[PDB]
Amino acid sequence: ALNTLETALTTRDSFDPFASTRTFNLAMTDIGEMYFMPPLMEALAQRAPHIQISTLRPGAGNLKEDMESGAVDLALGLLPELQTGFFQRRLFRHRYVCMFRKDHPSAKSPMSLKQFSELEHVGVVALNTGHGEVDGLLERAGIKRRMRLVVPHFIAIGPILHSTDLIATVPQRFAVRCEVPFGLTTSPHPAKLPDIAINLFWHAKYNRDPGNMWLRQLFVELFSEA
Amino acid sequence: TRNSFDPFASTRTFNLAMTDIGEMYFMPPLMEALAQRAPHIQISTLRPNAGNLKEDMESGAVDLALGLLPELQTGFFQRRLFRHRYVCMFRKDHPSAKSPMSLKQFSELEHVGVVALNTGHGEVDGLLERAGIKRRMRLVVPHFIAIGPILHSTDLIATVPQRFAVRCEVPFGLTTSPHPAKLPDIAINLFWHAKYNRDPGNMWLRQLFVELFSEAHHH
Repeated sequence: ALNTLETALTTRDSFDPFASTRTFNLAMTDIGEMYFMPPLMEALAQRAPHIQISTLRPGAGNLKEDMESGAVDLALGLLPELQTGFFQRRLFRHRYVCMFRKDHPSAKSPMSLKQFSELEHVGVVALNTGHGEVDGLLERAGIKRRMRLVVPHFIAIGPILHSTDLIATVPQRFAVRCEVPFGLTTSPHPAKLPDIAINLFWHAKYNRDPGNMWLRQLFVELFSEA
Repeated sequence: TRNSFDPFASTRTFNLAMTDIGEMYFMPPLMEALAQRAPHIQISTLRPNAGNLKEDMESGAVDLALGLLPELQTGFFQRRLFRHRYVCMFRKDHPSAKSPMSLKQFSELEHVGVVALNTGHGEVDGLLERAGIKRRMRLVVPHFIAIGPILHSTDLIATVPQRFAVRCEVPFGLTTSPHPAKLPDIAINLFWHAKYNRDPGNMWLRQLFVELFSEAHHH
């Protein structure tokens, strides 16, 4: 409360996007990095050519603490622990989808729940993320899956689906970075999987820092569906 | 179960430690081979900096590990699979980047760096610094997942293991040059605990790894 009256009465560091050499530190998941970073860096080349960006996974250590000190400027995803002293803004919802190689010998779009349960799958654990909940969701619905392979993260999924008959359950924004590169198609998901809201977060201490505001607005401009 | 092994009917789950580059390189052709040769086994993987690897290999929770992994000494057998070289990578229609790239151009273009902490690839940054090669580090990420898409959409360049380049080159429309710096090659080995040296199932998986990936016999 009383650090909002001190941190508003302070003079603000100027921000000129053509001249800034500031480094902005951003927390995001592996899917975030793959979704956000290509179009963000494309935009920054034309708009703020001398700033630097570095990212990190929230799943390291004390994101909250590091956001309060200014060590991390912004965070993206579903980050339930960030509540008191944090603003937030919803960018979009992840819709889950089934993915497999273009010329899979039996897989169809749209895919019935029956065929989903007949086929063999790769799964991704994605510990402590929204996507980490997909496994429990399907199990609790009594939807049987032959789990031929399980991996902890998303990196190998495109190449694995390319060169096997496995199928995967995947956020649709992941699918879009993979369909063409890896010769893959998608189907609407046959199960009842709920969406995952992806939010942009920042600490209150930087609510009026012009650099921080400038970067947030660019995220909203490029990524907001809302 | 234990004292002999039949690939074609086994239902066993094998648990494999691998980095993100390893997972991307090893898993597609491994799974392709397993579909024909052992269609009912299951595979699960994890990263070596997860859990406690030395301890989990002793207990049999982790069957095999792949990588440089210099801490697996007493108690552990190892076998060389290949060395890979660092290359430099960029989109095929980059306005100016060429192969083979000069050090001058390397130090003039803009880079995406990969931290790859607690990994052999984590030494890159320091190695370049100490030899006085300058880089404008425009983006730094902790791991390799977004590199292909990032290079496709920008004029950035990256220093990347060559086995990464072979998975990304064609899917993302990228080119690779030999790397102008003198970065050391990184050895990639297959590791197993002594207690499982003579376990039939483990032995069979190991032989498959050697068959698909070992490069001893062509130089």
